[PDB]
Order: sequence, then C-alpha cells, then structure tokens
Amino acid sequence: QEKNWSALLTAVVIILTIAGNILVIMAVSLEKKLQNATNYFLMSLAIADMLLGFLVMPVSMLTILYGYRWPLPSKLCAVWIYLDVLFSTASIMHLCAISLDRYVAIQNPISRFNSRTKAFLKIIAVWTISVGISMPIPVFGLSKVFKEGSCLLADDNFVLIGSFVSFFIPATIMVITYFLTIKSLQKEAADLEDNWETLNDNLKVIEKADNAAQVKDALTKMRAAALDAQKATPPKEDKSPDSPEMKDFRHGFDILVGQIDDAKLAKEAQAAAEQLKTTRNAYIQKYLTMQSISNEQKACKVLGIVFFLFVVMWCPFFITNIMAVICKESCNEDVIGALLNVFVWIGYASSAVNPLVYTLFNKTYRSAFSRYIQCQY
Ligand SMILES: CC(C)CCC[C@@H](C)[C@H]1CC[C@H]2[C@@H]3CC=C4C[C@@H](O)CC[C@]4(C)[C@H]3CC[C@]12C
Ligand SMILES: CC(C)CCC[C@@H](C)[C@H]1CC[C@H]2[C@@H]3CC=C4C[C@@H](O)CC[C@]4(C)[C@H]3CC[C@]12C
Ligand SMILES: CCN(CC)C(=O)[C@@H]1C=C2c3cccc4[nH]cc(c34)C[C@H]2N(C)C1
Ligand SMILES: CCCCCCCC/C=C\CCCCCCCC(=O)O
Repeated sequence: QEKNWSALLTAVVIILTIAGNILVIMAVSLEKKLQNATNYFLMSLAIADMLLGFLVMPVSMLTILYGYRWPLPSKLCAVWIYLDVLFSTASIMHLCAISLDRYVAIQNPISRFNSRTKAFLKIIAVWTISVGISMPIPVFGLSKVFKEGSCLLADDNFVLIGSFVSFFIPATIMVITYFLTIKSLQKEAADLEDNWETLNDNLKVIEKADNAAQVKDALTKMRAAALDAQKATPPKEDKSPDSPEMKDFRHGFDILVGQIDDAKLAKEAQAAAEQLKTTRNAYIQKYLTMQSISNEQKACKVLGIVFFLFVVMWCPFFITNIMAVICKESCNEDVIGALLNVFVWIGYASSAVNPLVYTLFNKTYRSAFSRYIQCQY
C-alpha cells in the first residue's frame, strides 16, 4: 500500500547510521588532522549512535514487521529496551557534554594536568553517567515491560522521570550553554579582532608622526592592545605545543613594542624601532589567530545544527511518551501508541544526521569518508 514506500524507510535509516556514522569513528581514528577533544567526542558519540543502529534498530523493524507482537523470548524484552535507552541516554549525554565542556573553556582561563586524555577521561564519565541512569531498566526488568503483548517501556514512573533525565534536562542544558557560548565567543572575537585594528591603526600614526611626544602617547596603547590579545588568545582545551608559540609570539612581538617604547628616553629611531611591518613574526599572529577564530565559528555552526536536529527529532517521541502517562485518563492510547510508533523513527533518524552534517560542513571529514568509501587510507 502506501506503507510499501515506508516499509524499508526504516532500513535506509538502519543502513545510514550503521555505516555513515561508522566512518566517523574511522575518520577520527585514522586521520591525524581530526584529533581534537570536540571531534573526539563525536567519535565516542558516533559509537553510541552507531551501537544503537546495529543493536536496537534491527529489532524495531522485526517488531514493526510482526504486527508489534513481540517475536523474541520474553526474557530478552527488558534488554533491547535497556540498550535503547542507554545508548539514547549516552547519545544525548555526549551532545550535552560538548557544550558543558565548551562553555567551561570561555568561563575558566586555564596548566593541564592530564593532556589529550582530558577527553577520554571526560568521555568515560559521559558513558558511566548513562550506564548509571539505565540500571533501573534491568533492575525492575524482571511484567511492567510488556503492554498488550508488545515490548514497551510500560513503567509509568520511569517513562515520566526518565524522559526528563535522558531528554529534557540534557537537551535543555545544552541549548542554554550552546547559546551562551556563541554570544560569549562571538564577543571574544570582536574584542580580540578590534585589537589588531588598534595595533595597525596606532602603528600607522607612529609611522607618520613627526613629534616624539606624539609617538609616546600613540605607542603607549600598543602594549595594551597587544596584551589584551595576549590575555585573550582563544582556548579553542589548551594544547601544550601551540600555546607556547603564541607565548613566544606575543612576547617576541612584545619586544618590538617594549624596545620601541624606550627609543621615551629618545624619535629618530622610535619610528623605526616599532617597524614590526618588517618582522615576519608579527604577520603570523594575525593569520594564525584569525584562522583560529574562523575555525571556531564553523565548528559552532555544525554544533548548532547538530544539537538542533538532535533535539528537534527526538522531541516528538518524548513529548508524546510523557503524554501517554500525563494524559492517561483522557487520551486514546491506540492513537498515542500509533503516534509513539512513528515518532521513534523520526527520532531514530537523528542518529544518521550527524555524518551528513560533517561532510556538508567539514572539508576534513568530506575527503576522508570518500577515501574510506573508495578504501584509500
Ligand atoms: C555495557 C555498558 C558499559 C554500556 C556501554 C557500552 C560499552 C560497549 C561502552 C562502555 C565504555 C565505552 C567506551 C569508553 C571509552 C571509549 C574511548 C573513547 O575515546 C571513545 C568511545 C569508547 C571506545 C567507548 C565505546 C563504547 C564502550 C566500550
Ligand atoms: C512534534 C511534537 C511537537 C509533537 C507533540 C506531540 C504532543 C504534544 C501531542 C501531539 C499529538 C497528541 C495526541 C494526538 C491525538 C490524540 C488522540 C485523542 O483521542 C487524545 C489526545 C491525543 C492522544 C494527543 C495527546 C497529545 C499529543 C501526544
Ligand atoms: C515503541 C516502544 N519502544 C521501542 C523499544 C520504546 O518506547 C523505547 C523506549 C524509549 C524510552 C522510554 C522511557 C525513557 C527513555 N529514555 C530514553 C528513551 C526512553 C528512548 C526510547 N526508545 C527510543 C524507544
Ligand atoms: C553497511 C556496509 C558497511 C560498509 C563499510 C564502508 C567502509 C568499510 C569499512 C569497514 C567496516 C567496519 C569497520 C571496522 C574496523 C574499523 C577500522 C578502524 O576504525 O580502525
């Protein structure tokens, strides 16, 4: 009938998340360019989301196909449901521990005791938080996990409480922190970017000024604006090999400022002491900070459009899940179950959306997937 087009639509969704997600795990592992804590999470997230594709998602087709009668042994219906919420709790935990992590960095300035396993240590808490949450599925699992001979999370309380714990507080939390980070990190840009205007403009005046005292009043602020940038160079956590080069860059290019301040003592060589238009060093810190701003504005676009698609697709299922129990007396739960049947597969296809966002908006992801698709290393 009409269902003949949508019959296998689930299988497209099982095929995309079991594969296209899988490459994301491959790509982050194989290519050294994508070795970042915020692209580390995505790999872990991708496992949660992939694991859901090859474990939970197959049985939902078997059950949808059987008429929703439970086909398997009754003792294993409290397990398929367990993985499903675990992974789905794990999946949103990864997404919300990407904004709690990335909001943290703009609030708190900085030494890294643990280095590049700041993520792997974080990640384990993301998973072990979600395994903690899902202990109750098998704790009471073996009853209240069957309704009219279908495998269905029928515990009224877990349905209600566990919709917030694994959806509305994680997703609320991330929405809040995603937008505070954007506004905050939009602001840092303007503050840092307006310094190089000050540095260049104030250096224009020193260049074309014939009063020694004018240069003194003019070049005084060059130290200030350079320092403000120095304080404000972005976290992007803070790696051990890159921040020293900025320290040397800031310090080494501060010498030009500081030295030219003396030559205060006195204008013959003041004009030419601050000629950091001759020095290679000064030119790099523009490029290699101004790139670093644009590599955070791109990541925020992807994360916004990954957060948003994940919230907007799981939200139907959870809103009517609660409705199944918050409107127990008045709703028609042949209809709510019908609606619930289909809002999980709206939601189950947020597990495929991630890799497509990456290829669409990350040139590094795009190139590797085809190379993995074509089997090139
Ligand atoms: C059975 C319980 C633990 C529920 C979770 C399922 C299992 C399979 C979980 C437990 C801990 C998880 C791992 C924790 C550590 C890492 C390293 C990290 O950089 C990426 C994900 C990865 C590789 C996870 C993969 C999935 C994983 C092994
Ligand atoms: C996409 C998102 C916003 C979906 C929101 C779904 C929630 C708010 C709504 C949408 C569909 C709704 C159900 C639609 C139809 C019925 C049948 C009726 O006899 C009882 C109410 C009941 C069961 C509604 C309960 C509330 C409900 C579950
Ligand atoms: C149609 C019947 N099925 C299929 C197993 C469900 O109701 C599953 C149970 C859900 C569920 C209940 C209660 C709390 C929760 N947290 C996270 C989920 C969750 C995920 C959610 N999965 C997607 C489907
Ligand atoms: C659903 C069809 C699967 C097609 C796979 C496409 C690319 C082929 C890659 C291998 C699939 C399984 C990967 C397991 C080893 C991953 C390698 C690694 O990440 O270190």
